[PDB]
Amino acid sequence: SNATYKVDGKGTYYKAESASFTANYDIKTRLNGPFRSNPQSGVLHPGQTIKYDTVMKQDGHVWVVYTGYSGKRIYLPVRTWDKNSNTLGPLWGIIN
Ligand SMILES: N=C(N)NOCC[C@H](N)C(=O)O
Repeated sequence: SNATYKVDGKGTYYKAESASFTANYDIKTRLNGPFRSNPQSGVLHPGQTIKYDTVMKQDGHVWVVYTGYSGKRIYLPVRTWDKNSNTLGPLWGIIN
C-alpha cells in the first residue's frame, strides 16, 4: 500500500524491495529515473529476468530499479499506477 513508501523531491514514491521480475512483454527500460521521457537504457524481452532492489511509483507506473553491468541504475516499468486512487494495472511479468 502507499503507506510503506517515502517520497523524493520529484514526488516519486519509493521503498526498498528485493525480488526478481521476469517480463512477459518487450518493456522499455530507462536511465536516470522512473520517467518515460528519460533516456532509454534498452528493453527487457519476454522471458528475461532481472533482480531489483527498489520499487518506485512515478509517471503513471510502478517501476523497479536495478544496476547494470557498468553500474548504471536502470528503471523498469512493470504495471500502470493511478496516483490519485493508487489503482494498479496488471503486472507485465512475474515477480518471484
Ligand atoms: N508522503 C510523504 N510526504 N512521506 O512518505 C512517508 C509518509 C508516512 N508513511 C506517513 O503516512 O505519514
